[PDB]
Amino acid sequence: PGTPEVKVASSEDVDLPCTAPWDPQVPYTVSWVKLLENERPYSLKIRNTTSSNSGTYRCTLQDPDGQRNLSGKVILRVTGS
Repeated sequence: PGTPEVKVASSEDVDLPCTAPWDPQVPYTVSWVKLLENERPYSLKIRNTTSSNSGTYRCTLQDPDGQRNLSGKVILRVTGS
């Protein structure tokens, strides 16, 4: 709900986008998780996608000052065969 979706054919690579609303000119570090229960900054590369890669992912951008972070979610649906 309100979460964007990426569809990719199986065995293709995908660069999953970081949907955190980040600040320009801040040198973030990025950390990605899968929630179980390319010129775009901070994307997650997933090579040779398979059906099991489908799911909801969360990016978290950490401010270098260590006092702030920002997170956004994206859904991946793998649909080739």
